[PDB]
Amino acid sequence: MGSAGLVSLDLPLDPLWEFPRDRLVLGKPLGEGGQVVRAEAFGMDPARPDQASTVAVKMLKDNASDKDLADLVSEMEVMKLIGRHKNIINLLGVCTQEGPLYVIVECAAKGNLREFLRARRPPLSFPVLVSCAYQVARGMQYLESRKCIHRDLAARNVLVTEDNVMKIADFGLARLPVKWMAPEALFDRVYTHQSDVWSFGILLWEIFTLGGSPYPGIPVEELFSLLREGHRMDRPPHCPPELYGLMRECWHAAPSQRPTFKQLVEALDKVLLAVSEE
Ligand SMILES: Cc1ccc(C(=O)Nc2ccc(CN3CCN(C)CC3)c(C(F)(F)F)c2)cc1C#Cc1cnc2cccnn12
Repeated sequence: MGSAGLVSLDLPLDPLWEFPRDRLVLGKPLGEGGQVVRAEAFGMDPARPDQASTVAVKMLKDNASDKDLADLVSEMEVMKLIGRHKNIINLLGVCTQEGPLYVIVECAAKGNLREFLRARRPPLSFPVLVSCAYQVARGMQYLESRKCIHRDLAARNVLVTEDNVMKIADFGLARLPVKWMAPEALFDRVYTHQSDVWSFGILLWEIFTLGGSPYPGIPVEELFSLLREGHRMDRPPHCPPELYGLMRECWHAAPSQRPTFKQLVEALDKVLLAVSEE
């Protein structure tokens, strides 16, 4: 029971990824933009065929165009090439043949990182916050090694499992993320790994403000003019200068002066180690 666009595209059966439609029972909605719904999957680990699993399933709406289908097909194929990693949301399967296009991934029980942090504000220990930042750094390092540029790294686009494992995702634009973007991305529309490093800096600031909104008070129209005078966000409350140093390094105007994701993984591991020692 597929749409007119999907029948026209006539996608092939990928034997590594095609999962049976009848072994998937849809449940509660998780997110909207397409839409994400929670589902029960049976035999998603094919060695254990009768074993039940909770998954997340992305799909188009009834009022979706052919361009929206092409984007979801484009999203499907990008996720195949990236590969399995601890800190990327794992593709589990797809449904393409006998109905609407479904893109299946693992369900992160605690939701997105922004709502995770905001929900646990005081009326989250320091090692947990450093672990979050470190894990996102490791995910982005993996992305870069796969020659993959995210373009919209933010707390909303990181998912959190039951065990507080960070899973990098992309849900598209929210219902333009100006406050997360490097100058070259905002102004010249040039996206690189180093432009993702800028956004990681803004994500770090989100984590240690417990899901705070960046540049509070300053409207988006006045932001870019303020950036090229050299102004940046101040050190947030209860944040050491070592972590603030990494943020300011991420916000260097020149991309080459910003740290690499390899360097960010190394620096954050030292902070994780320092907070665990005693
Ligand atoms: C069903 C579903 C389908 C797809 C994706 C998804 O994020 N796909 C994705 C597409 C592209 C990219 C990388 N590109 C970015 C653009 N860029 C230009 C090129 C590189 C990546 C990334 F992880 F690599 F970033 C992921 C997530 C879900 C989810 C879910 C889920 C699970 N639990 C919960 C709980 C609450 C809400 N949602 N949810």
